[PDB]
Amino acid sequence: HLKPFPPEFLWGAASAAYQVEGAWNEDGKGLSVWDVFAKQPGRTFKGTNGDVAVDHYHRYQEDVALMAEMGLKAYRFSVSWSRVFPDGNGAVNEKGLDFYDRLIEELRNHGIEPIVTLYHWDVPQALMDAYGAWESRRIIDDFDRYAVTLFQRFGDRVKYWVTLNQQNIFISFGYRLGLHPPGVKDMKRMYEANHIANLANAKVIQSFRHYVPDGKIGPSFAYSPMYPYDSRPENVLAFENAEEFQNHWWMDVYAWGMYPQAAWNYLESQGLEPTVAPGDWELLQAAKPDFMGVNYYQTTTVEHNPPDGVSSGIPGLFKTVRNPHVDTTNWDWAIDPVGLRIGLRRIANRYQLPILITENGLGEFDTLEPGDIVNDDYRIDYLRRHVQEIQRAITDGVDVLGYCAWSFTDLLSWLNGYQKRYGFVYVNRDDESEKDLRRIKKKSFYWYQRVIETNGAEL
Amino acid sequence: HLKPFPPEFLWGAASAAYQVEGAWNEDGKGLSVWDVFAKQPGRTFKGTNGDVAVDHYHRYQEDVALMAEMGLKAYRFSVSWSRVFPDGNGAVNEKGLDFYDRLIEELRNHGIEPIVTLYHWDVPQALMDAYGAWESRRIIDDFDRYAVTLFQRFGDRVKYWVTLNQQNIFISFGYRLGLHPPGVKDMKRMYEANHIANLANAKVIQSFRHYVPDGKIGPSFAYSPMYPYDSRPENVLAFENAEEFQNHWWMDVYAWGMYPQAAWNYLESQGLEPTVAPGDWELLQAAKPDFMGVNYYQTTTVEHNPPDGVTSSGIPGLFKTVRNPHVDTTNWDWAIDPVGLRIGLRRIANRYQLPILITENGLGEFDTLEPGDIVNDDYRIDYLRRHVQEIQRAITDGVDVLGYCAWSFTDLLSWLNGYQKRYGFVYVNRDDESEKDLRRIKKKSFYWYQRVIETNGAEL
Repeated sequence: HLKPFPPEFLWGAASAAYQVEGAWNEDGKGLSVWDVFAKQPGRTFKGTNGDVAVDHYHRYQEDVALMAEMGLKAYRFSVSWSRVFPDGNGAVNEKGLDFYDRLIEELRNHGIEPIVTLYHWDVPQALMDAYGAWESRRIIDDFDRYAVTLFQRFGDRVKYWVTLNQQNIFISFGYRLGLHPPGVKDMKRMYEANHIANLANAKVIQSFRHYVPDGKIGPSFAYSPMYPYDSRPENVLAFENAEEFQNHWWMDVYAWGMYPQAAWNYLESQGLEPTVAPGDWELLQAAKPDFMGVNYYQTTTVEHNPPDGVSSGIPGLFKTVRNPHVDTTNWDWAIDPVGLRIGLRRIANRYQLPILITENGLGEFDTLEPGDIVNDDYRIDYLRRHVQEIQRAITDGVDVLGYCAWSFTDLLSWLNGYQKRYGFVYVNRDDESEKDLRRIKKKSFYWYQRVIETNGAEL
Repeated sequence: HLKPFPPEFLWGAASAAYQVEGAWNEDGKGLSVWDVFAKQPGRTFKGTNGDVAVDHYHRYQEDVALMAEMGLKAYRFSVSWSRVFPDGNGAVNEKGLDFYDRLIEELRNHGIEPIVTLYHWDVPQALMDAYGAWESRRIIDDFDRYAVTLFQRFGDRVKYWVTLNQQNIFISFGYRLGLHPPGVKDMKRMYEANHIANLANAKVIQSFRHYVPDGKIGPSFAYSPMYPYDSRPENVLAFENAEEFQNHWWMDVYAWGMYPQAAWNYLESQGLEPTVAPGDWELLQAAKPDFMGVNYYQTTTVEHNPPDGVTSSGIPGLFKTVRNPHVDTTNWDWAIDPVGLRIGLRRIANRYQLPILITENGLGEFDTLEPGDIVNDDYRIDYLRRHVQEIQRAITDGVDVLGYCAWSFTDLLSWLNGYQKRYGFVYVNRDDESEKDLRRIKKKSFYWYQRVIETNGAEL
């Protein structure tokens, strides 16, 4: 017998501020690191950027009406720090807070639970300019002051809060790969910034207990569960390495306040472990979250990687390998819904934490057919499979608090423009112009509306 | 570059009381469940039993002098509860205790660390008769009284202690498979006995913190790390279920005081979960060990198993075993997987952050005695070497490995299969038909190990 979805299950959808809002210089908003980075020649496809995006800042009432038509139970969005504190620290911008107050009131007037994400990659450029943003301990108290302001203004109306969204991505892409701001390729700097973001996460959860005593808070991790390629002992060992280095390095700090030892000793052998200060362990261990957020798209399969080896990986630790036993998307991402169940089981088995699935979805090149019809059965199929696996995980005993499909409307991607679309709601624009920004319900919109209405009772 | 073994690494060797001592009815020793069970005709190969075994009770001085010749840093042995409390509870038998005293003094006179194992499967028969031994909560205080006795007598001289050795084996072989005493095949009974053994373990660890404040204690788990067959999602899920059900079901209780929840829910759905009394979780949670003991022989590979499903064993809908084509086998078609030991060590440190004492690892094989008292067992050298090499790699990776006890120091009696499959560094001249002269003969592997210890593992 499958257990049903629980009666207050948060059937959601999600977005991120830079990806949706526009209004990049309006109402006293300050520059974020992404306003500046995306304007560097050549960094984004066809120079696309978040100046306008899908103009949710101006069109939020129409978008919340679509959410109410769908009957969403929750909408997860992120707050743009630069709207609230244009310079990151210093004077609060009341017009910025008032946008989010208006958005929260519009949600709540339609019965939709806001899920507020503190941070989605958009630290104010002034903090970068002053002290290098996440590479300074200065950001711990600046971030905390920003979070506390939000908690004080919104904590009576928002129960569910996400702190750092996909820290592993903004830190790795920003400091190891150089693909995101600040465009650094230096693993030593990566691991120091990562440590400071860990401390900032723990500081804000501690502050949350003072200001939002009935609320629920947690980080959200971009989780690709690792698989060994096969039962070759060296491949299993590669999996142990990979899961610990890629996944436990973040989630064990979130859940337990401790880095895992093998990965720590590997980094220490390379001169890459972060600088620890007095009080750091105590802080990290004291700030227990209410849930683990999970952003999930796919699993990763790994095999042995010798010390002169690579596919991506770490010599002597693991390399990636294509999994012959899963379907692939048109971008060569795995489609692995059973992998979601595995990841959920791993989190519950390791940390005994409830899970909020903060992001999961399918990106594809959607065609707008005559009569403003988008037939995205491929998206319904992906979503369906994943939601069925969630139910299996709940039946196994995992506490899943909700599921936020990525995304509600189509939105701007960070580096690749607009054409690989993720929304329930098509936005008429493309990489060359904003067109009219009209909202058009896709077939998937109506599919999810029926999943919600029936609490997943079948799909 | 590999790290060296730590300077005080406990290079050890091990035995179990029923397997080695003999003296089954001497000095007021009471019957254990194994004394009775092994005398059931048909139960053991050639009717072999522990009445004499390799007669270590009488020959302990000789055996310890061989240990000292080898340079053993530690000797792990078990205490026979029926020697110390012949009826399980009731009067202490001083003559029983004095054997262990004498053994411990022999070891300490030769600079060898005793590692005392409280329990190796030999509960007194009187407790079985009285109240069904491990199926009654009465055993929790009886075992604790016994443990405390030992802690009081030997705590000043024994730093390292193991509680229950291979609980997962005596509980599953005794109550699921019916292979060991009490010969039961009943999963519901298995899980209840298991729960009581968990409580017993936790109670003695609490007692230890009082009596032996500078000592180190832990349970020892017979650990077969699970692997998925391949990267098919369903087979990785089968691995998740198997690791949890076979391994975390014990080690999470030992390390965290908590059963894992998916496995608990599965058992509850089948009416198999144990009875929990008020106080049980608090006791379980408040008895953290200093180390995890590991008995290691091989890994196990699993694959998906239909709800109408399973040579292969498993749980329908959860997992089934499959032969791993990527590991070697012994001449008994069991697996040889040294890297698997490194994996299991990594997993315990990764999950629990515990130091590990490897309490048992070794190779069983027929050995030929050649003229001039020569036994050339290069096969056993190869097997030990490969495992020791992988321990070094685990230590290099950051696992805290306290020591390594090869199984076994002398040849010994197997539970069900007589004497011919030998495990010792020291051959004992006897077989299934005769005690012969019981003489001790150093095998080639003796001298190999001697050299490993002399170089602290630098020369394998």
